Amino acid sequence: RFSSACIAFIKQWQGLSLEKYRDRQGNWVIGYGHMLTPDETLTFITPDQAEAFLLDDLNSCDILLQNCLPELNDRFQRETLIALMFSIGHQRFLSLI
Amino acid sequence: RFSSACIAFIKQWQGLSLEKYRDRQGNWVIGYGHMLTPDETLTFITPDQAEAFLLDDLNSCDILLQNCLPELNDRFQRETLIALMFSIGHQRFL
Amino acid sequence: RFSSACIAFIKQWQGLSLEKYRDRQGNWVIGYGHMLTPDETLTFITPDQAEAFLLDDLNSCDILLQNCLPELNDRFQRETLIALMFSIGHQRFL
Amino acid sequence: RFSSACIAFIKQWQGLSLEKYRDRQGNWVIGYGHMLTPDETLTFITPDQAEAFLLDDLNSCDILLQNCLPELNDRFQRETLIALMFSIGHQRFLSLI
Repeated sequence: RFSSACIAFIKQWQGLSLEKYRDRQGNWVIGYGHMLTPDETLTFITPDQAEAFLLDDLNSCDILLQNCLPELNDRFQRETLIALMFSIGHQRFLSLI
Repeated sequence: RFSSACIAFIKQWQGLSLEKYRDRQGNWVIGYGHMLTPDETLTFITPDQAEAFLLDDLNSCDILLQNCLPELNDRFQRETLIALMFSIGHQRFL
Repeated sequence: RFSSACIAFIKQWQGLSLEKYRDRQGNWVIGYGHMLTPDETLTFITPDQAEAFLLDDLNSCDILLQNCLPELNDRFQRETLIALMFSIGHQRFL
Repeated sequence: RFSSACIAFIKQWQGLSLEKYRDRQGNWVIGYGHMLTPDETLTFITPDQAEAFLLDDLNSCDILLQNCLPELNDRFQRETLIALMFSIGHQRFLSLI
């Protein structure tokens, strides 16, 4: 349901991690910045599992946005708001090439 | 939950209707831009009820931020995101 | 200046008109939602001219961020702010 | 020209400094997060001077926003975008009471 361009834009900037890591706040993260639930036992995932978690995270935020902005029907503005929150809400790491 | 200044900023611009009205995009709205649900059968409310609907609506935006920005610990940025979304997501009155 | 993915995201949604048209709020627009100035006398442009106007319009948003977020060194956040502002600030085509 | 409520909202959260300081990037800042120009010689300012710099910063961003969002006429959305940029664009400091 998200545009392929919105998904490519987030993947232009969000790195992929196939192994889980602790972020600055000590929470476990994996894939494209996916925060794991408290009981999750996995350490590694596949690229397809990471893609599914990214779609899960984007669609969850879309459903909850709908409920904050009930009259907002412009899908462009929904996607840009979601990409904005994704960029503010996820810690990324510096890369010197 | 929200600062009095954040709430006042939203009321400076949103504007109150104690009677329901059909806004520019065809939805029934009341209070401070609150979109009516089919279980909300009142077409006239008190200012206290208008404020309570506003806090529900801001809480809906807070739920979004708690789930999609779970590590945001900057209350100013939280509040500015909520005000921005309220301004884009609700239509103006008059 | 802007990533190809950021540009593609804006083109996925904005939509191209090689002919000028009066948008929903009454302004003359052309290309990818580019608002005409009185010195822009063409009413028909090439796709290359449409892309050049888009890069001017994104540069106007970049000038805003360079002056009002001068310490922002997160290109992703820069680009998401630019796309959000483009989506709120330009009307859709069809 | 900005609403008193927009100005009070930014002052609810942005602290006032009457003396200049170096931010994380080594730039000089004073007042309500006002970045000083390269040649400025002042070290201290008054609260009225800080207020004028805040209005200067808000109105500069308004003029440049106008030029990025030429069709945006809703003053509420202009003010919220400006407050958002102000909160993202300025470093603030932790206060334990």
